[PDB]
Amino acid sequence: TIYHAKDAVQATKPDMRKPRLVVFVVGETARADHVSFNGYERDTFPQLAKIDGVTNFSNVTSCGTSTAYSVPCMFSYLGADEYDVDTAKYQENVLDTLDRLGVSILWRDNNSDSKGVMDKLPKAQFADYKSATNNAICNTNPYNECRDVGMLVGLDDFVAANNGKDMLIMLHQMGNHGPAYFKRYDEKFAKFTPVCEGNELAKCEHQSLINAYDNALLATDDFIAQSIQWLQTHSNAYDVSMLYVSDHGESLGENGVYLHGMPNAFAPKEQRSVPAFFWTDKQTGITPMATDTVLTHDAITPTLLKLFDVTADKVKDRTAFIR
Ligand SMILES: [Au+]
Repeated sequence: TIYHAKDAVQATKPDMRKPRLVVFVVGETARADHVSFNGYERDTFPQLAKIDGVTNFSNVTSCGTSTAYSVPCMFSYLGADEYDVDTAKYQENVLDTLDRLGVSILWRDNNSDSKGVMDKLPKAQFADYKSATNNAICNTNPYNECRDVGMLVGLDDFVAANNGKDMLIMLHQMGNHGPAYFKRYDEKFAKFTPVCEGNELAKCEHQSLINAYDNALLATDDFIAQSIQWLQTHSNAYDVSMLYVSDHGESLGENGVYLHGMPNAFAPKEQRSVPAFFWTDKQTGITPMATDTVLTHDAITPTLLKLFDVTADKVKDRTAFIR
């Protein structure tokens, strides 16, 4: 292991102040420009719109254009300019640090896996929610695909087992993963019709492709809202907050490009312009940065440290999503 934050210290501890409980939704394939709050023509986040204390960040650029590249970068100490995907798994990352400091780290995954981020931590702290052995919400559609909201079931059990400790829960979404956007949401979210249902996306009618994509965002709006509602059930005992950031965007036919994964050197803007949301309860004292702050995935690690009152010199200078 190559360390970067052996100096990290937690300035206040959960025996001397309210324990802190944070959900970090690690999003998938969502584009900033399809978010209502960023000026999109459709109301793709109706439920998040009803919740007080949500900040939408309108200028966030991902570290890369794929899950394998972006996800380790989101938790890295090195920042986009120095990040090396090929050695990321041997670097101390922000979850390693928080775990060393006693913060209970949980990682539930309805996407693939943590792309190496959790590899140094006990395997019991990672749970596969793509399978009904863990996920109780899979038989709600014709494909029997486990839904992101199932990652919230049994979270009370985890909180009860970590009573009084600081907790950081990562929920790795299936989200808007393509090509089969139409599979990504239950029928209650099929608001925009007709929808593309083919694997050759260039052969779908463009509007029908957009419709499937936007319906998948409605299901993610629901999942994020439900995550906040779950946190709210613990707000008297815990200082609760929710961070959402997508791993990358998506091309939807611009210049004949589909899906993602374009190398950064020529990646179109749509693959790197991602949404970010931050919610916190009024008791926590956490203050969001300005909604239009120029931000990147580099802001994630200092945000997670600040949420737990941790300082590490490697990122002391670094802009976060919060003050
Ligand atoms: Au991804």
